[PDB]
Amino acid sequence: KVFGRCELAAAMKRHGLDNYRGYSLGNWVCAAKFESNFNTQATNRNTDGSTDYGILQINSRWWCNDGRTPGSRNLCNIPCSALLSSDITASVNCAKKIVSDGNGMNAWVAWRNRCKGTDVQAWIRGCRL
Ligand SMILES: [Cl-]
Ligand SMILES: [Cl-]
Ligand SMILES: [Cl-]
Ligand SMILES: [Cl-]
Ligand code: NA
Repeated sequence: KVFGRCELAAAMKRHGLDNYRGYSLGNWVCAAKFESNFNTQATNRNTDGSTDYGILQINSRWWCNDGRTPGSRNLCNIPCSALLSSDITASVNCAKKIVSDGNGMNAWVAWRNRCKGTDVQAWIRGCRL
């Protein structure tokens, strides 16, 4: 599913991301826009042989099992395919784990490079929340 911006904002809000670890909902919508272009189906292979999955481009090195990243972890206890569903529950739950892991939203390269320190409330402008 390719979410709309406010559609995704609503879904992320209902699933508990707004202010989660102190990151306002705009940070999450911004990260999703630049990670996946709001596309739950997005996959992107990494040099190390892991892959990033879903709206928030969660990596198989640590977080989900894809069956082809040897010596990786599955800290979210999910198949990576779970992160590709139109239903973002798995992605959000896994994102909560990631952002709790010491490194905050710096875990997402697109958030660090395109959202951190910017006016992220813009991403939830106009939405009925
Ligand atoms: Cl915000
Ligand atoms: Cl699995
Ligand atoms: Cl959803
Ligand atoms: Cl933090
Ligand atoms: Na893994």
